[PDB]
Amino acid sequence: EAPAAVVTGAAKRIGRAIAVKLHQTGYRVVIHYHNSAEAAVSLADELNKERSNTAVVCQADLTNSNVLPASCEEIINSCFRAFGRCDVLVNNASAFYPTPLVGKTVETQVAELIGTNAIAPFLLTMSFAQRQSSNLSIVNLCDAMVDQPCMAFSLYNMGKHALVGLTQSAALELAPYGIRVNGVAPGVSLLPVAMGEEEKDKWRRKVPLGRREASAEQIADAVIFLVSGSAQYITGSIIKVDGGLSLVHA
Amino acid sequence: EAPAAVVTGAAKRIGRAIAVKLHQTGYRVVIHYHNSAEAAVSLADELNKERSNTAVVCQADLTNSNVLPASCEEIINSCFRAFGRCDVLVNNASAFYPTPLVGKTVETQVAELIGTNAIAPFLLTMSFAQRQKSSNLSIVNLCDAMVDQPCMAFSLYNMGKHALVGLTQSAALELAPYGIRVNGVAPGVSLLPVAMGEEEKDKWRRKVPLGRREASAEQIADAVIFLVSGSAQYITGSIIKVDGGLSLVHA
Amino acid sequence: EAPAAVVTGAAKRIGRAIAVKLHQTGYRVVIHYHNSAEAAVSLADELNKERSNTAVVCQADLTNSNVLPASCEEIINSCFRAFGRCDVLVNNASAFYPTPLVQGKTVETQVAELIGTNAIAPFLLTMSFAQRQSNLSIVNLCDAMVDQPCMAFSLYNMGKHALVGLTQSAALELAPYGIRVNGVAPGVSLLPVAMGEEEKDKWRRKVPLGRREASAEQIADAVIFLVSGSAQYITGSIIKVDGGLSLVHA
Amino acid sequence: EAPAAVVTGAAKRIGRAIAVKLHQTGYRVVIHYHNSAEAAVSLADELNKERSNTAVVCQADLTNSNVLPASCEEIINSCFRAFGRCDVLVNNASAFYPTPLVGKTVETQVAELIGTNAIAPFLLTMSFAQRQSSNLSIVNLCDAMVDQPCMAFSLYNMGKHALVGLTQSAALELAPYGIRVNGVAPGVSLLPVAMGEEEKDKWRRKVPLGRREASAEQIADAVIFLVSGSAQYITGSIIKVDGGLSLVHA
Ligand SMILES: NC(=O)c1ccc[n+]([C@@H]2O[C@H](COP(=O)([O-])OP(=O)(O)OC[C@H]3O[C@@H](n4cnc5c(N)ncnc54)[C@H](OP(=O)(O)O)[C@@H]3O)[C@@H](O)[C@H]2O)c1
Ligand SMILES: NC(=O)c1ccc[n+]([C@@H]2O[C@H](COP(=O)([O-])OP(=O)(O)OC[C@H]3O[C@@H](n4cnc5c(N)ncnc54)[C@H](OP(=O)(O)O)[C@@H]3O)[C@@H](O)[C@H]2O)c1
Ligand SMILES: NC(=O)c1ccc[n+]([C@@H]2O[C@H](COP(=O)([O-])OP(=O)(O)OC[C@H]3O[C@@H](n4cnc5c(N)ncnc54)[C@H](OP(=O)(O)O)[C@@H]3O)[C@@H](O)[C@H]2O)c1
Ligand SMILES: NC(=O)c1ccc[n+]([C@@H]2O[C@H](COP(=O)([O-])OP(=O)(O)OC[C@H]3O[C@@H](n4cnc5c(N)ncnc54)[C@H](OP(=O)(O)O)[C@@H]3O)[C@@H](O)[C@H]2O)c1
Ligand SMILES: Nc1nc2[nH]c(-c3ccc(Br)cc3)c(-c3ccccc3)c2c(=O)[nH]1
Ligand SMILES: Nc1nc2[nH]c(-c3ccc(Br)cc3)c(-c3ccccc3)c2c(=O)[nH]1
Ligand SMILES: Nc1nc2[nH]c(-c3ccc(Br)cc3)c(-c3ccccc3)c2c(=O)[nH]1
Ligand SMILES: Nc1nc2[nH]c(-c3ccc(Br)cc3)c(-c3ccccc3)c2c(=O)[nH]1
Repeated sequence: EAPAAVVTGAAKRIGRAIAVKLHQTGYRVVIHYHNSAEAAVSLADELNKERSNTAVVCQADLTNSNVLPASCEEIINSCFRAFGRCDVLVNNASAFYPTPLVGKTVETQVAELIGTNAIAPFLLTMSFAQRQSSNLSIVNLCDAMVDQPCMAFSLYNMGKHALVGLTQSAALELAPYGIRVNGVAPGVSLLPVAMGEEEKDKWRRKVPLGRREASAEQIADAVIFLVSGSAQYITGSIIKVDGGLSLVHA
Repeated sequence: EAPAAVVTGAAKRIGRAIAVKLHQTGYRVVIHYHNSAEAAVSLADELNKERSNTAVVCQADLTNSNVLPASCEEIINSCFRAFGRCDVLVNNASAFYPTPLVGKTVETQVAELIGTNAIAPFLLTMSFAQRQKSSNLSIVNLCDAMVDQPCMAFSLYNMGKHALVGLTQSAALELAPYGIRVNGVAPGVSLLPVAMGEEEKDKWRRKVPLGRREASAEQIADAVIFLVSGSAQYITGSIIKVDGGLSLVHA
Repeated sequence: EAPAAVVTGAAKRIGRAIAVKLHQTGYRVVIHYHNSAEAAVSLADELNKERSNTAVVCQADLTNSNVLPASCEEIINSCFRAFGRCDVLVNNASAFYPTPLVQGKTVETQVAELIGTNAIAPFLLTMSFAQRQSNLSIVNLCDAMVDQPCMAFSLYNMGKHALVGLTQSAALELAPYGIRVNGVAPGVSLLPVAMGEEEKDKWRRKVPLGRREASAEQIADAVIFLVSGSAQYITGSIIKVDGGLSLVHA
Repeated sequence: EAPAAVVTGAAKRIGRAIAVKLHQTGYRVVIHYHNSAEAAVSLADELNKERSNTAVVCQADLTNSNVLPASCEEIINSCFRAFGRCDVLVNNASAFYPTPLVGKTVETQVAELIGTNAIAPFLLTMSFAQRQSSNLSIVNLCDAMVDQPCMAFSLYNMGKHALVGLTQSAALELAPYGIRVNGVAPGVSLLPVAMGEEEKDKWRRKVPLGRREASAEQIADAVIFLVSGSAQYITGSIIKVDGGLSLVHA
C-alpha cells in the first residue's frame, strides 16, 4: 500500500511541485489550499487520472485564530479519511508581505504571517503526531535568508525564525516515536507574481550559481530526499537550496 | 535631563535587576508587570526613595489578542506621559511552561507563549519607533542561549524565542536609519525558580563550565547595561550570550 | 564515459562506504589512502570485479608540509590519468585525537596533521580540482558538533571549523565555474576502533533518533544526494546526518 | 598591583586602540608587533610617559612554523618578565590578503594566513593557560562576516572560522581554571591603508547603522567590556561590532 502526504498551500508554485513529485514517487496526496480552489481541484484531477484515488483537496484558512487548532486537526483527519494513513506532512503554505515598523490591521497581519509560517505548522505537527516498516517525517519550508531578511518584513521573518525553532523542537520531541522533522530553505525561487520584472532581475542577479532563481522542481527535489529512505538518520536538519545566495555579503 | 527606559516584566527576578541597574545608571524607569503588583510597587517605592519621581509602574497582560497592540502602545505612552521621553525598551517579560506535542487550551498557550516572547516585543518595538519618527536610543530583547538546543516539550516557548531572534535582526536593520539600535542578551541558566528542588537546581548548575552555577540576575543585567551604553554605539543586531559556556556543552 | 570521483581516506569506514556507493551509482573512483594500502587495494579489487577498470588507488600523506600542495595536485592528476576527467571530490580523510591546552607528537606535528587533514589539504585539493577543469561538485565531511566540541580537541575542532569556512568560501568563488561545494556533517557515526565498548554505548545513548550511531552507508546517502542531479541548485550547504544529536542540550 | 595584558599586532590601528584602552583602564601592556617597530615603540613611549614602566614592546613573527610554539611561549614569558603576571591576552594580529582558488608560495600563504589568524592564537592560549582575586580572560578578534566572506579570501576565512572554533573549544576547556574566552567581531572598521577613498566609501555605504565604519575605539570598547568584571559570566561568546552589516542581504 502507498504512503500518504499532506502538502499545505499545494495548489500553486512550490507546493504544487512538491505534491507532484511526492505523487510520482508513490504517495497519495492531500492537496491543501486556501483561495486557489480551481487550481487545487485541477491538480487532483491530473494526479488521479494518472493513478485512481490518489489525491483529494482540502480547504482551510491557516491564519491564527482560536479555531486554527480545529482546522489543522481536520486537515490531518482528511488524510486519514481519504487514505487510511498519513506518513508525510509538508508545511509549505505561507503569507508573505511587508509589515513596516514605522489597510489590514496589525492584529490581522500578526495572525496571517505568524499563523501560516509558524502556528499552523506547530498545530499540524501536533495533530500529525497524535494520530499515529514505516518512514514518517515532516518537512517545513523555511527560508535560507532567515538571518539576512528583507527590509520591513519583520512579522514574516519572525514566523520563519519560529519555524526553525519548531523544526528543531519537534525533531527532538518526536524522535522517540520515529518521526523525523526537517527543513528545506529556498533563497530565491519562483518570484512573487505581483513583483515587477526589474525587481525580479535584481533578485536573479544576486545568485552566485547561475544568476537565476531555483525552479519549484529543484526545491521539491530536496523535499523528496528528506522524506526518502536515504534520509533515515536525518532529523532536525535544514537544507538550503539557494545557489549560494545566503553566502553573499552586501 | 535623565533618559528613560521601559522594562517589561520588571517586578521580579531578571527584569527587576535590569530596572534597578538602569536606575543606578541614571535612567528613569517604567516598571511593567502583569500579576506581581505588590513587587512592582515595592520596587517603584525603593527607587523613588533613591531619586524622587524617577519610577512608575504599568500593568498589562502581554498575551496575544485583538487588544495587544493597544496595550503595547499604552505602555510606551505611559513612559512619555511620565518622563517626556523613551530612550530604552527592554523586552524581558516571558511565559515559560511546557506544551507537549503528544487546563489551558492550546490556542491560549499559543497566545501566551508567542504573545509574551515575540508578538508583544514586536508591537512594543513598533510603538517605540513610531514615537521616535546625540541621543542613544536602543532596544534590548531577552533571548535564550539555548535557543537551538531546546528544552524537551517546550516547542511554543522555543518558537517564541526563535521569533524574537528574527525580530532583533529585522528591527536592527529597519530602525538603523533612525539611529535606534536593537540587540539581545541570551541567558543560559539564570536565577533558578526558588520553588524548584535544590537537587533539580544542582542538575542544571553542574552543567555550566564556568563555575558550575547559574547566572545571577545582576550578571544578566550587566550585559543589558553594556548594550544600552555609549560603549555599544556601533553594536546592533547582536545577541550576547551570558551563559557560562553552557551552550557549548554537548549532550 | 562514466563520471569520476576522488574520495580521500577511502580505504575504511565512512570513506569506504562513500566510494562504494559512488561506484554503485555509476562513478569510477580514486580510492585515496595513507597507511591502509591493503584495505584500499581490496576495495579496488572488489569494485573492479563488478566493473573492470573503474577503481584505482592513490597514496598520500595529507599532513600539512612543503610538499602537501604537490601531493594534492597529484591526487587530482591521478583521477585525470586513470579516467580522463574528475567530476567529484570528497574530502573525507581526517586525523582525530585530543590536543589538551594544559598539560608522543610535538604540538607543531599535531597542528600539521589535524589542521592539514581537516582543512589545508581540502583547500589544496579544491584548488587543484578547480584549476584542472556536466555536474561538478565537491563534498566536505564536516562535523555536526562543530559548535559543541569534544573536550580537549581544540585543534581538531579548529580544523573542522576551517572546513566550514572553506565549504562556504569555495562555494561562493567556484559557483561561476558551475562547481558546487557542499558538506555532510555526521554527529556520531562509526565509533573509533580504539574506543572501549562502554564508552561507545555512552555515545549511542545521546542520539535522540534511535539511540544508535549512523551507519557509514547513511552518511554516504547524503553524499550521493549532494553530488546528484537532484541537488543542482544546492551549494554552500552543510547537511547534518546526526539523528538530532546537535539539538540536545547538556 | 595592576593587571597586565598582552595585545598582539598592537603597534597600530585596532590593536593599538585596544592596548590604549586597556592602559587607560589601568592595565600594564605588552605591545606585540612584527614589522611596525617604529610605531610600536612610539606607542609604548606615550604610554610610559603617562605611567612609567607600564608598557613594553615584544617582537615576533606569528607565521606558522615549527618554532611558532616557542615564539608564542616567549610572548607570554615577556609579560611575566616585565610585569610579574599576565591577566589578559588579546589575539588581534592578522594577515589579510587574497588567495584565489583558480610573490608568495601557497605554502607561505597557508603559514601566514592560518598561522596569524588561528594557530598562533591557539599556541598563545596554551602558553597563557599553562603559566597561571583574578579576572583572567582571552579575547580573540574575529570577523562578523565569517559566513558571508570576501570573494577569493578562502585561507583568511578558513583562519577566522578556526578562530571561532578555538574561542569555543578554549572557553569550554579553560572554564575550570576561571579563564574566560570570548571574541569581538568587527564587520567594517578601519579600512585597509592601501584602499583608496572610493573603495572605502563602497564598504561604508553597506553599513545600516550610519553608513560608516566602526572606529578603532568602538572595537576596543567591546574588548574592555569582555575583560571587565561586568562580563564575569560571559565565556564562549562572540560579540559582533558591525553596525548591522552581517544582517544585510546581497
Ligand atoms: N518563492 C521563494 O523564493 C521562497 C523563498 C524563501 C522561502 N520560500 C518558502 O517556500 C514556501 C513556498 O513558497 P511559494 O513562493 O511557493 O509560496 P507562495 O506562493 O507565496 O504561497 C503558497 C501558498 O500559501 C497559501 N496561503 C497563503 N496564506 C494562507 C492562509 N492564510 N491560509 C492558508 N494558506 C495560505 C496560499 O494558498 P492559496 O493560493 O490556495 O490561497 C499560497 O498559494 C513558502 O513557505 C515560502 O515561505 C519561498
Ligand atoms: N531564568 C533563566 O534561566 C532564563 C533562561 C533563558 C532565558 N531567559 C529569559 O530571560 C528573561 C527573564 O527571565 P526570568 O526567569 O526573570 O523571567 P520569568 O520570571 O519567567 O518571568 C518574568 C516575568 O514575565 C512576566 N509575564 C509572564 N507572563 C506574562 C504575560 N502574559 N503578560 C505580561 N507579563 C508576563 C511575569 O510578570 P508578573 O510576575 O508581573 O506576572 C514574570 O514575573 C525571559 O525573557 C526569559 O525567557 C531566562
Ligand atoms: N566517525 C564519526 O562518527 C564522525 C563524526 C563526525 C565527523 N566525522 C567525519 O567524517 C569523516 C569520516 O570519518 P571516519 O570516522 O570514517 O574517519 P577516520 O576513520 O577517523 O579516518 C578516516 C581516514 O582518514 C585518513 N587519514 C588520517 N590521517 C591522515 C593523514 N595524515 N593523511 C592522509 N589520510 C589520513 C586515514 O587513512 P588511512 O587509514 O589510509 O591511514 C583514515 O582511515 C571524517 O572527516 C570525520 O571527521 C566522522
Ligand atoms: N579592520 C577591519 O575592519 C576588520 C574587519 C574584520 C575583522 N577585523 C579583525 O580585527 C583585527 C584587527 O584588524 P586591523 O585591521 O587592525 O588589523 P591589520 O591592520 O590588518 O593587522 C594588525 C596587525 O597584524 C600584524 N601581523 C600581520 N602579519 C603578521 C605576522 N606574520 N606575524 C605577526 N603579526 C602580524 C601586523 O603587525 P606589524 O604591523 O607589526 O607587522 C599588523 O599591524 C584583526 O584580527 C582583523 O582580522 C578587522
Ligand atoms: N511565501 C513566500 N515566502 C517568500 N519568502 C521569500 C524571500 C526571498 C528573499 C528574502 Br531576503 C526573504 C524572503 C519570497 C521571495 C521570493 C522571490 C523574491 C523575493 C521574495 C517569498 C515568496 O514569494 N513567497
Ligand atoms: N521566562 C523564562 N524563560 C526561561 N527559559 C528557561 C530555560 C531556557 C532554556 C533551557 Br535548555 C532551559 C530553561 C528558564 C529556566 C531555566 C532553568 C530552570 C528553569 C527555567 C526560564 C525561566 O525560568 N523563565
Ligand atoms: N576523523 C574522525 N572525526 C571524528 N569526529 C568525531 C566526533 C564525534 C562527536 C563529537 Br562532540 C566530536 C567529534 C568522531 C567520533 C565518532 C564517534 C564517537 C566519538 C567521536 C570522529 C572520528 O571517529 N573520526
Ligand atoms: N587583518 C584584517 N582582517 C580584515 N578582515 C576584513 C574584512 C571585512 C569584511 C569582510 Br566581507 C571580510 C573581511 C578586513 C577589512 C576591513 C575593511 C574593509 C574591507 C576589509 C580586514 C583588515 O583590514 N585587516
